[PDB]
Amino acid sequence: KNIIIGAMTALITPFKNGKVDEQSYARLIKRQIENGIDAVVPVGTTGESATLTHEEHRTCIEIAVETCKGTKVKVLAGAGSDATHEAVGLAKFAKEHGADGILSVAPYYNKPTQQGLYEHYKAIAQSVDIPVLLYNVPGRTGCEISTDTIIKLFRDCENIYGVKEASGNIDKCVDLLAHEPRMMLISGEDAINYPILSNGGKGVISVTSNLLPDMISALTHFALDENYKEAKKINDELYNINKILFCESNPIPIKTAMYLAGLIESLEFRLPLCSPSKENFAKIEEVMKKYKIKGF
Amino acid sequence: KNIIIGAMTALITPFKNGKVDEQSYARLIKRQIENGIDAVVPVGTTGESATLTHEEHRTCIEIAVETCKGTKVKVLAGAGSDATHEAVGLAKFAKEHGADGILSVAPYYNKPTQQGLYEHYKAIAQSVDIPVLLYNVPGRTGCEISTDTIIKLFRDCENIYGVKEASGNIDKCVDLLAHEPRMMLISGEDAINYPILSNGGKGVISVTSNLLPDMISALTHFALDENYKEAKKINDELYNINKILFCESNPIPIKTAMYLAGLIESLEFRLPLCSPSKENFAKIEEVMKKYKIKGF
Ligand SMILES: NCCCC[C@@](N)(CC[C@](N)(CCCCN)C(=O)O)C(=O)O
Ligand SMILES: [Mg+2]
Ligand SMILES: [Mg+2]
Ligand SMILES: [Mg+2]
Ligand SMILES: [Mg+2]
Ligand SMILES: [Mg+2]
Repeated sequence: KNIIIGAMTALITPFKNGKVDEQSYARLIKRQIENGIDAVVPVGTTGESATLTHEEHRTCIEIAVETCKGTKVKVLAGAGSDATHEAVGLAKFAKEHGADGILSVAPYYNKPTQQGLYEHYKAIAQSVDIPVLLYNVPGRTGCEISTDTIIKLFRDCENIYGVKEASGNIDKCVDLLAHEPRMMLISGEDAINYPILSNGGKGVISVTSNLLPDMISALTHFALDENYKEAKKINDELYNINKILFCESNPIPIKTAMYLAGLIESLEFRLPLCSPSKENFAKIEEVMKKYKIKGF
Repeated sequence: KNIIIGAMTALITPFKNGKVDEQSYARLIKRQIENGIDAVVPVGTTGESATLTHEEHRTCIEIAVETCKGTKVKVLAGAGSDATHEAVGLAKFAKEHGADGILSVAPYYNKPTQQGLYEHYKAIAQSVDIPVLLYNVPGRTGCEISTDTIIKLFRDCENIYGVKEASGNIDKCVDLLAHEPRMMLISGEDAINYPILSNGGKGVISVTSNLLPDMISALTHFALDENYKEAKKINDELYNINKILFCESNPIPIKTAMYLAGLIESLEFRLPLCSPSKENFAKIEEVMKKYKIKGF
């Protein structure tokens, strides 16, 4: 299978006066490239995929593709939807506009059955010829792609090569790689990046790497090179920031931290997301002081 | 406050060859009217709001408004979204096209904070002058509108008049009505319609009433008159069908039952929803044989 693995960043989407700040978006991607990241994910959950229009979503994918061209950094485009026809349209767009692969979150809200999830992802994978990474995040979607469904999709659909797991369930990570060791398990939960990698996971799609791309990329590369002592050392050092970035729903804390570090111009969200509480604003700012934050 | 209460139906959306069957849709609404229902909810969760286009969503609202003219039956239009700008657009459409009020599900997937939920619903409520019913269903959205937030919205926004609770939490139902007895608590969980109504709830937005509108209507009107013996008897009789209609994710079982009763011509869903398993198809049919199902 063709694969996209390694240290990857779920890019925040900066806004200016209610619109996507496209110059800021490209500048932040260049900063990821300069700090060892292997791939970027435009317009995942961290990118406020829910509140972008379909046109803005496509613009962000195009910016990522253009900014990474000529570098060895890949674009794994966010393309998920709770409607299969919408996810297929996003998948086809990402393929036609030069993305290296797509990330596709399990349908939120409408709670498909396992049979429905299988048919959903099969429709997506058959619509393109680029790699497709499944994405399980039951705390947000209300459904879980079971281990059996993931493995069947991996074995039945050429392009489906692994899953981004954001479920806090290391038992399921063992289950997945014990029964299908050929798939690419990707960590979608920063605090447990190292445990997922040490069990044979092959990358991360990180929120924290927006702020600390050098540290997340180093953790991942230490682990892939089997230097577990050094990978665990960074995972341990990052625990405090990894947890504080979820003190309110992602991406409210990471955007707050990016603003506090001077990496984006304005702390702007699209409703229903909004600024953190004053208390959480202070906690994020306090935790950040312990870390060296790279500039541009 | 202007209110929409009583026995209400979360309408299924029938499809024919992948398009909304608009003739079937009107016929199903007329059947609800003739069987004692007080209001209909086009394109809620049960109506596959996630997989309709915005244009199809608007078409269904219009069919409902047209079909209810000249009757006592109100149209509480589904207008929720995980993006505030989309929810405001739907609210404004429902207002301008003659809906009596709107239902507005808590944002799914992006997990707004309580502050964000407050700002989301305040924007929606200020965009129209018709009644707004909040809708809480954490199992589907990944978030929940806390009691404090519901009550603050009820007290702060003239047209927010209550909440449809689908959370299986009768303690919260006591909490809501003990601290703000003026609000309209609406059951969004058929199995516990009678317990919610007997604690002072003022209506239901029902899945089961798609199939058994006369029974849900009678249960609700018995309860509203404090004829609790009769209301409980119907709630008890309905328990088996109420539970089997959730043996797979709603609306897969209710659409299956409507098809099994000849009330819709095709057992068609939009992916990622799909037909139930053969075993659940047979289980649904077996439970249906115990109930008296009205025709057209
Ligand atoms: N990634 C950019 C598009 C975002 C669109 C949407 N806000 C809504 C998607 C939708 N399927 C629209 C249905 C419209 C008719 N009700 C949904 O709200 O579920 C989402 O997927 O979260
Ligand atoms: Mg590299
Ligand atoms: Mg996605
Ligand atoms: Mg009227
Ligand atoms: Mg709604
Ligand atoms: Mg009667």
